[PDB]
Amino acid sequence: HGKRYRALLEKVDPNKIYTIDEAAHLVKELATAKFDETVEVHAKLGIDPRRSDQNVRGTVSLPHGLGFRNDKTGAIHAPVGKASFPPEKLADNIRAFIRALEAHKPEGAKGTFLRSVYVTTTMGPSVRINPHS
RNA sequence: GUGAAAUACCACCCUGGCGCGGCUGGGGGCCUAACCCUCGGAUGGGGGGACAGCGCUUGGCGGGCAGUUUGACUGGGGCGG
Ligand SMILES: [Mg+2]
Ligand SMILES: [Mg+2]
Ligand SMILES: [Mg+2]
Ligand SMILES: [Mg+2]
Ligand SMILES: [Mg+2]
Ligand SMILES: [Mg+2]
Ligand SMILES: [Mg+2]
Ligand SMILES: [Mg+2]
Ligand SMILES: [Mg+2]
Ligand SMILES: [Mg+2]
Ligand SMILES: [Mg+2]
Ligand SMILES: [Mg+2]
Ligand SMILES: [Mg+2]
Ligand SMILES: [Mg+2]
Ligand SMILES: [Mg+2]
Repeated sequence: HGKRYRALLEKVDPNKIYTIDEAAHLVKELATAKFDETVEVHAKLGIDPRRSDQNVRGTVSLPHGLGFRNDKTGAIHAPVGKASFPPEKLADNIRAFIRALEAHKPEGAKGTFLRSVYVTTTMGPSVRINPHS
């Protein structure tokens, strides 16, 4: 990685677990990218893909616009928009989509459903952050 | 573009791997100081040595011992039924 990214992860704690208002404004500083950032915030899952009775999908439209499914390995995939909308239009949206997403949990899903969440970019670094609060 | 998956900087993951560290389980070697043996002598020497022995605990072999069980009918009883 470049010094774009060498100055990047010197300013973030994957070490310290963080909350989601804490981590909402840290998204637009850590992209040293040219261009074009669509933000991706990712979560590992508490479910088993090896049974498709527990499989998940659909298409919903987020509140302010562009600007979900499980793989066979069982993690989360979806873009929430363009970098676009500023830090507190993110925190506004940051509790929005997942509380819409959680609704789809199958019954035979064993254990804590959101295993972790790292706010990141299509271009950028990893902070340990909580979907919780 | 004839394979359906796209060959970007990123994450979140799969799979084996190595690395570091955290909680760690298992082996091996040496040591002596507990513990054990010993020494005309000993607050010491020599030998064994964290084994062995002993406590609590686990599962097992276990007539060497112990307590008992080992039915009724029945032309006696058993055998047979
Ligand atoms: Mg030795
Ligand atoms: Mg000795
Ligand atoms: Mg010695
Ligand atoms: Mg001695
Ligand atoms: Mg000695
Ligand atoms: Mg012992
Ligand atoms: Mg007897
Ligand atoms: Mg017996
Ligand atoms: Mg009696
Ligand atoms: Mg009789
Ligand atoms: Mg008779
Ligand atoms: Mg008779
Ligand atoms: Mg008779
Ligand atoms: Mg008889
Ligand atoms: Mg008989």
